[PDB]
Amino acid sequence: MDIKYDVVIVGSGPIGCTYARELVGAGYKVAMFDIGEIDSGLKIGAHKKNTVEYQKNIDKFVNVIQGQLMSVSVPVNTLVVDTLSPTSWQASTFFVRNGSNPEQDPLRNLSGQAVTRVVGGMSTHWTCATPRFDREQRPLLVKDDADADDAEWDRLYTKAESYFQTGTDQFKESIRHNLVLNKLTEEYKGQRDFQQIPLAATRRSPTFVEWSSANTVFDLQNRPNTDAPEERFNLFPAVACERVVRNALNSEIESLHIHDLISGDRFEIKADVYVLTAGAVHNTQLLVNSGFGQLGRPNPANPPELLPSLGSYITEQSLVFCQTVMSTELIDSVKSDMTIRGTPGELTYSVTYTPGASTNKHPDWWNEKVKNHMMQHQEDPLPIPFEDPEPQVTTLFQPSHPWHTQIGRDAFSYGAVQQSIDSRLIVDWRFFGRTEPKEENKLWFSDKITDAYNMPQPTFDFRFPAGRTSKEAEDMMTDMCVMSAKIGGFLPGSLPQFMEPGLVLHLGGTHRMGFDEKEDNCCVNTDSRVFGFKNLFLGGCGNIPTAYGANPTLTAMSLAIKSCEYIKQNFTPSPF
Amino acid sequence: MDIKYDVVIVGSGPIGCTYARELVGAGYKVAMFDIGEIDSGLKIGAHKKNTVEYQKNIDKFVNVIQGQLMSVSVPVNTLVVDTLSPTSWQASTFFVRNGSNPEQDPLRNLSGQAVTRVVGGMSTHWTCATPRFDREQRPLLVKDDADADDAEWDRLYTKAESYFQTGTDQFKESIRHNLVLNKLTEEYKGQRDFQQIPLAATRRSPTFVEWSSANTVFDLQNRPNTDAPEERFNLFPAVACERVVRNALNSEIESLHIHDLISGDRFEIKADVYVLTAGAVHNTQLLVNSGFGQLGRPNPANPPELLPSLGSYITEQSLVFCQTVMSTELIDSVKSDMTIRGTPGELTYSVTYTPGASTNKHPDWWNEKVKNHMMQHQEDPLPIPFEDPEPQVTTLFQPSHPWHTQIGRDAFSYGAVQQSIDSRLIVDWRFFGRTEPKEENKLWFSDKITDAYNMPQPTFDFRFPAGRTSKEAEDMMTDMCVMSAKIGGFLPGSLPQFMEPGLVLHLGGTHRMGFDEKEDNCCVNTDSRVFGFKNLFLGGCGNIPTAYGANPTLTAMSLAIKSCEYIKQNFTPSPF
Amino acid sequence: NTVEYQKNIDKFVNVIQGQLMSVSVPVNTLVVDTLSPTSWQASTFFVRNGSNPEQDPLRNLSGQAVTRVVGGMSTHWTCATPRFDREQRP
Amino acid sequence: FSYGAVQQSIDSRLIVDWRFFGRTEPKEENKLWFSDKITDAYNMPQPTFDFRFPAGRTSKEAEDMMTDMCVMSAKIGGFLPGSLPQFMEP
Ligand SMILES: *Cc1cc2c(cc1C)Nc1c([nH]c(=O)[nH]c1=O)N2C[C@H](O)[C@H](O)[C@H](O)COP(=O)(O)OP(=O)(O)OC[C@H]1O[C@@H](n2cnc3c(N)ncnc32)[C@H](O)[C@@H]1O
Ligand SMILES: *Cc1cc2c(cc1C)Nc1c([nH]c(=O)[nH]c1=O)N2C[C@H](O)[C@H](O)[C@H](O)COP(=O)(O)OP(=O)(O)OC[C@H]1O[C@@H](n2cnc3c(N)ncnc32)[C@H](O)[C@@H]1O
Ligand SMILES: *Cc1cc2c(cc1C)Nc1c([nH]c(=O)[nH]c1=O)N2C[C@H](O)[C@H](O)[C@H](O)COP(=O)(O)OP(=O)(O)OC[C@H]1O[C@@H](n2cnc3c(N)ncnc32)[C@H](O)[C@@H]1O
Ligand SMILES: OC[C@H]1O[C@@H](O)[C@H](O)[C@@H](F)[C@@H]1O
Ligand SMILES: OC[C@H]1O[C@@H](O)[C@H](O)[C@@H](F)[C@@H]1O
Repeated sequence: MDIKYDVVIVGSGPIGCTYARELVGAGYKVAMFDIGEIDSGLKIGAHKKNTVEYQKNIDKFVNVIQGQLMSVSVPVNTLVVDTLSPTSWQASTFFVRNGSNPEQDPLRNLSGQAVTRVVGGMSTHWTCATPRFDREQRPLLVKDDADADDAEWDRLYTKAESYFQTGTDQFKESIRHNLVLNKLTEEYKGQRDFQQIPLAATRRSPTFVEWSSANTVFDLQNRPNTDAPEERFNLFPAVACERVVRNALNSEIESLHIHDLISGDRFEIKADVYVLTAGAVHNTQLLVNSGFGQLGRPNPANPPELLPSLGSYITEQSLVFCQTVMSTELIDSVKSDMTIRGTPGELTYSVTYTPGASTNKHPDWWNEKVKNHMMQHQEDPLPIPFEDPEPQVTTLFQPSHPWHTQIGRDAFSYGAVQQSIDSRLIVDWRFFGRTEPKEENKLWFSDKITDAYNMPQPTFDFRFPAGRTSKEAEDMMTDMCVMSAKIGGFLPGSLPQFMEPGLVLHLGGTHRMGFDEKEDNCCVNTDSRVFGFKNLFLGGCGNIPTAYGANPTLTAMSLAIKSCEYIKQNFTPSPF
Repeated sequence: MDIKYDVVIVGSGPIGCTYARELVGAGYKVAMFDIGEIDSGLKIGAHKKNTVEYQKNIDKFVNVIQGQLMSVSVPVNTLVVDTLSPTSWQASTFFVRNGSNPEQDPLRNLSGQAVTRVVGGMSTHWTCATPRFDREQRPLLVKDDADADDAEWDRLYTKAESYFQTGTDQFKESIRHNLVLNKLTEEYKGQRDFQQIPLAATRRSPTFVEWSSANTVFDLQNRPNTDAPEERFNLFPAVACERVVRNALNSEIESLHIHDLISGDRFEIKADVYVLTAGAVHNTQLLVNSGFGQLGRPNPANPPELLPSLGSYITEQSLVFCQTVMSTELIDSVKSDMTIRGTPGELTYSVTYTPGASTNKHPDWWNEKVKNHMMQHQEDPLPIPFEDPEPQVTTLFQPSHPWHTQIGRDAFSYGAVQQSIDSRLIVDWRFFGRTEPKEENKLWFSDKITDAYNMPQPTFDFRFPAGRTSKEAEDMMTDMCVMSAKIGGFLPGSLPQFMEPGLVLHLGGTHRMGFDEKEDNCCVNTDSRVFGFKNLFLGGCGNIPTAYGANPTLTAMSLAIKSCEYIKQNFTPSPF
Repeated sequence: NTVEYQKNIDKFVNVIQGQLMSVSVPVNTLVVDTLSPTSWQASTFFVRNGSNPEQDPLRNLSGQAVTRVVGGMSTHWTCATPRFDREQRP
Repeated sequence: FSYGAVQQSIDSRLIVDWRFFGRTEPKEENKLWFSDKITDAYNMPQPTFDFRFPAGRTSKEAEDMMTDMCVMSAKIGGFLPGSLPQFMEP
């Protein structure tokens, strides 16, 4: 570890790796710090789902997710256990136990919100859905020129899509995918468009998908190295970043204070530029720990000196969920083009079809897979091949259906996985609603209570705003119930429900972007630069100030590409 | 990858790595293949619990375990779901579905048995308890001379313990550990002795333990390298070993058939010595796929050509579990030496002790920690410090209580982790019974059903033997009830129970060791060589032919060490 | 004492549960945070569904209950009638 | 008076219940009192408890009793999963 770098990035998720990729490639001496460790295989910060074992045992991956999602704010527990032995030590009060937060009102929380501390961040476990936001969900980069605004966003998105390797044909020859996609397309013909979820992923084989991650964006190997001899990069895992030091004039950051978790020692790191990409919650924590905003329960009677909007206007999406069991009619349609020569198991059994026949309801790639399945496996009563990938269908947010949708199978299952019903029959439904930014909705940090890293404990003051947010959320639920029924009935144990506020992990607006600090109620400008400070930048979903339904990561990445263009224009790399 | 090695080892668990450590050390050219991949970070095959984050959020680690335990044999599911929508597709039978094994009798299973496919094997997640077996539990390595047998075991264990870095001092200054240990010592005074569970681990810091693993035994780095420029070792991950090829006379192995899972390519690898350390289930799977023992449902009318005892006499331990909530008396005794005045939270409150007083119940370090906790956290009603490590207590197996005991906190929790009761109060109790080896208890492999790697599907025919094993399992239950009540009453949700057969993962005797193939009904000799074959060696818990209650891994290692002594005596390494 | 209850012994528990009314039920503080945003939800754990705001949940006899029928609890009891020995007896 | 769902996979002929009842020391501090403001379903003052099992002999005996039940019951059989040894609600 050196003492001085051109650039220092806090956090090694995909947004920090965006800044790494742009600035390391542009010749800056870059240091990156993460509080978590390299745990993930030889490809540093790669997707954990990319092993042969998780791709043969994809029901198990939920365990990896759960194992690295740690709850942000757990209210004091009031459950009554009144069947302890009389000899056992027993509480007189509901006192603060097990890491809980006494500042947290249980009824105004985002109880599902969680954070991940591993190199690569949450991109080590994510679903990889990278849709663009349309105008209605997206903040303005240009004022007073819609066409120019769209042009700027299209340029940033096309880059971001390239970094992530976003694509929309990786599931094109999945039977289950097309079964679902075709039925919904038909059902909403002239009303709604359905397509594959855009995915940051590259298919390698018919049974393997290489899912994208922070590693894809930047490979996180220290530099110079053989393949990049003139670049300069160091990653320092197990380093808790604690405070950015402000000059007295509140115009420049002078250092970053770090705590090495292995040695236990503390250090002051100097940079020309400081970039915080520690996620929506922890970027906010790090700033409040540094004198930005207001530490403690909000007190309107005392304006903070800096960033009064910090941690207000936070948004989290409502999420509805269910699973369906494929209708008999749809399953029968899978085998419609087949010729079935008699009784299964017995000599009188050929399964054939006519390639290219114009009476055929399905393509030839579909019939050949069904044929070979029905012939290699004549005990099995379903026409869906055993290896066939899950659907990945969406109809994107529009004004007449203002929610995002993901239809298929997500690795994050929410209950014990059922085993009685054949898995090929099961389709998940997740609808995601947008939340109006409101000043009263707040993430703040205690001035007494601390977390397991000794930083001020985060505390939420959150309710879904009345009015449109709440109206839409319920309309969204009914839409899921109506649409899902076209495919099949609900699976008992996965009936239509709202998920725990915040489980969806799409928290935005904790350090929101705008043109003007005061009139837009924001903390950073459209360069992601913190108002008043020359050399401090913030990256991630915390930047997004709008009400959005779709998954925010590609959009945060686009914003980070723009911020890097500013940094490149205003700071010069040190000589090599 | 070469065609030709001195030694090939199949499996990179800690037994594999014992063979590599000995043979790579002695100058042999070694290759190891593992079906799974590297994913413990830059330390290949290291313990996944060695992150600062896991050791701060101890509850979370069970997810990692559950993530990489895949059930060996799941019977066909016959759960009735009769609340499907009438439009959903439903079969009219309980057909073979979702990977289940139609060979498996649900009533004669080890349903909790499971395997792990990752470089470092189960040592990447284990508990690291490494006790010796006493004579009663241990196979003979020398007959008719008890002193020479004790001497050989002592030598081999001692060597095993240096490999794993086993110790009994890492929890010595935990208040909770000492509280439980002292009370148990006092209560059974001169009927039973208690001590710390011997653990393969080194404490780094008051709040961090470096848990040992395969990596501790052998770092798994390709050699030659700057640290070992004369050594020759290559690891090949993502390689499924499928068959060993026998010569016509069944006196030697001629090659190893493998399948590179990333590329799809198949190869036959040549070696002088072939070592199988694929685990108790998979070593057997591979032998049977190579024409040892018998494929398919056991048929005593058709004797096997080779190794007639392969897969019979299997043992797996009974396990009984509860948790307790610490007694008021025990908790009050934590502060026995303190003078407490005034009222918590007021400026008049104080807590003090008399250092060195010979009438103090506890040592100065105890009293200092309690004092600082009670003075700094006057809102907390417990005298135990917040990061006190957990208890790690055992009373080892003896003839008058012939079960192993582990008292404390295990990372493998079995239910939802409860939050109402302060974790500082909770003590886990696991007692492990020994199971008599019986011929009728079998692991066999289907001749038609294959597993997710297209190998013969494992199937169990198992029941705890009547007579001694059963009598002891139920006496062991009563023993856990009786001892645990000395410390406190049962935690609701964790009441005294037998765990699922095989959940404990101490399967033994699948390829058991003995002096004589016929008279001892076994598969390998005391050099772990397969009878008949000059150059084929098996390693692991599969070898242990006795009824044991203690954790087997250290014992299997000690056998691997002896095996390597035989290899050094009978094969010469190739010149560098 | 019906032929049906002594043929279906498992079912009589329902009769017992049906006439045991809880004596003191503390205010409920279970958190249900998966309601639709359009549903009415109050801001506190207010006194709801017949609960008793005087009751400390941690110093209760939560299982205690009463029966208001002619014959009282002798309409459902187990009928066990031991004598007390001296130690137990006033 | 069964306490949970009735299990149907184990033949009811095998199943034996165990209930052990401890004695509780009478203590002035254990009280049943009635609210001067809250009323029950029949317009009468709401009953409220302030109870804990007394430390000392009551509590020691109760734990000794739970242990005795684990010891005695094992002479007849192992525990039925779902009805493991437990204290019931006060
Ligand atoms: C967990 C989850 C998340 C997402 C999906 C599903 C699952 C189950 N699916 C997904 C999501 N995003 C979408 O756009 N599409 C989808 O299909 N998920 C969210 C996505 O995963 C995040 O939006 C994205 O990674 C966030 O990127 P980031 O801003 O770079 O933040 P990360 O949380 O990934 O990484 C931050 C990082 O910094 C570290 N850290 C935290 N505090 C410190 C301090 N104080 N010092 C140093 N380092 C710090 C963390 O350790 C972490 O790596
Ligand atoms: C999972 C677990 C295990 C243990 C404890 C707790 C938990 C939850 N605690 C524990 C253990 N044992 C102890 O003595 N002490 C305790 O405190 N656990 C058991 C222990 O972990 C095992 O006994 C030990 O690893 C076995 O060592 P091994 O014989 O080297 O076998 P592994 O299963 O670790 O590794 C074998 C290995 O080979 C691979 N494989 C499997 N099949 C193939 C084929 N066909 N080709 C190539 N490679 C193969 C695996 O992927 C694996 O790595
Ligand atoms: C419910 C139950 C009870 C017993 C056991 C099993 C179960 C599930 N088994 C048991 C019993 N006791 C035995 O010694 N051995 C066993 O094997 N149980 C308890 C027993 O049932 C009670 O001890 C007994 O009936 C008490 O008799 P009681 O003192 O006569 O009181 P009851 O509660 O039976 O009847 C009182 C009664 O008067 C009424 N009432 C209440 N308030 C008013 C007012 N304000 N005005 C007029 N009447 C009032 C009730 O309606 C009731 O009928
Ligand atoms: O809860 C899982 C969901 O998590 C969200 O964070 C993702 O963006 C979705 F893709 C995913 O379906
Ligand atoms: O199931 C957990 C148990 O697993 C067994 O494999 C271990 O040996 C114990 F150490 C551990 O407590």
